[PDB]
Amino acid sequence: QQAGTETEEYHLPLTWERDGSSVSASVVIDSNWRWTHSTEDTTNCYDGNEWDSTLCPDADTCTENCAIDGVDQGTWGDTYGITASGSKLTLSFVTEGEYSTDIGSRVFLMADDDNYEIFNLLDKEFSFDVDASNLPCGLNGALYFVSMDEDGGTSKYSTNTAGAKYGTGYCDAQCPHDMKFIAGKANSDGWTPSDNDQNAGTGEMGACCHEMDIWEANSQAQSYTAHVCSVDGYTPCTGTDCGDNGDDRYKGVCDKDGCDYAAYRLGQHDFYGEGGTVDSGSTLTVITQFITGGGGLNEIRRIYQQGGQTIQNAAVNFPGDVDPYDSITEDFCVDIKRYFGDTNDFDAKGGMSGMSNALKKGMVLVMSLWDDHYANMLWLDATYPVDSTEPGALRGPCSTDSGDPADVEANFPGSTVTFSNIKIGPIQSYD
Ligand SMILES: OC[C@H]1O[C@@H](S[C@H]2[C@H](O)[C@@H](O)[C@H](O)O[C@@H]2CO)[C@H](O)[C@@H](O)[C@@H]1O
Ligand SMILES: [Ca+2]
Repeated sequence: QQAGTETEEYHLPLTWERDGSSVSASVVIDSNWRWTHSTEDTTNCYDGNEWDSTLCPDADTCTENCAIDGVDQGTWGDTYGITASGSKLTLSFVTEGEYSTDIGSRVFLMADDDNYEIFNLLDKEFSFDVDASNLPCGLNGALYFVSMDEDGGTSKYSTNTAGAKYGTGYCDAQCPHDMKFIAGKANSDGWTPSDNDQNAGTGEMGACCHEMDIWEANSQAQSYTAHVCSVDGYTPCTGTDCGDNGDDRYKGVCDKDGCDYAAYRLGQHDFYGEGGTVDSGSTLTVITQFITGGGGLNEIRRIYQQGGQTIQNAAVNFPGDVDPYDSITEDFCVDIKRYFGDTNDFDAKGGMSGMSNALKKGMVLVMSLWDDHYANMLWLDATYPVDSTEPGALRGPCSTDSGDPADVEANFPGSTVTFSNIKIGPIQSYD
């Protein structure tokens, strides 16, 4: 995409801590949330769930004709419901303005005006605080890393002159088709409006890359998940390479399921939740350690703190069936997927060693708040598939009838998440 010139871009300031030093940085909104308009007029190129066919009769013409504009200081709050102070960021769910309603948001951490911060997680400990108390069933306040390009794609894709400054270049291990710009071009060819999301659709291409989920959660359930792909960084896909949901799920370039560590799914139902060992009614500290040895990454450990108290990760609780693993390791991934009867695409795509190489190349930090128009967040917090009760189907305490976006957007529009005190540094000991 080209950048529009109606509104100077403002990145929302955010402080964090890197290797013992305070860093005065900022966040940027993902290009998918921006005003996309004619290069010569205020006419929208994209509105609602469809492109304007006069501006966008084909992808190349759309790319020539359309531009993504800036988000000014006031618009963060008034349109997207996003605020920051010090090292604290709050994202909102439903925000209604004079003219429009926004649902959720996705932001990236910047290094400077034109480049994302690049995290090299190997042999490091990454921590933050989160308040998930205002996230019901069907919501996800997420913090994660993806193998996006540092510059958002400007060096790779000459038609992307907007770049990381405008939040371009999102990819993840879902190979999403809902991206409006992929590979520097409008993804307008083959566009189909969503069945149930008035603001979204899908185009022919998807945007794939490795993904390390630190925190996918609401007040009822939480997980952390490693997803490896067989492709090198940001990779557009078409056709079966995208591994689309349904029949193609295991045929593409990325591992959609990932190797997940989700305490409730692992038989530890009282560990996290309202009044749990880790009480989701109160802010908590989430600590993640990327342990390496001669084989590269070999373990992803989790520690919590709450109220000053260290709380070790809850171990797998299927006595006699699965060993009491308490972290992501290769053996865990293999054994748990056998017990759950899940296809091990994680290993097919390179396993822990592939994941290690992905982390070595660096990742971009993402924070988001969303509902799930495909699967109602049931994979996170309910039973999924809804018609199974085999081990691994149960994910959390929420109903199989929960999480429809038309329910949650109407019944809990005021949902929010707050992330704070983001930090990276050497691996610490917790006794
Ligand atoms: O929908 C986004 C979510 O997908 C999961 S994979 C998920 C599948 O939806 C389900 O078919 C499979 O059987 O269970 C898993 C849940 O672990 C992905 O892991 C996650 O990181 C992503 O945000
Ligand atoms: Ca210490």
